[PDB]
Amino acid sequence: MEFVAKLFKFFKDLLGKFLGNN
Repeated sequence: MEFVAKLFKFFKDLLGKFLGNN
């Protein structure tokens, strides 16, 4: 499920670009 993991990681990183990574 590496493809699905990469999808979630991409959107988490996008969220972090506006809201931080905490």
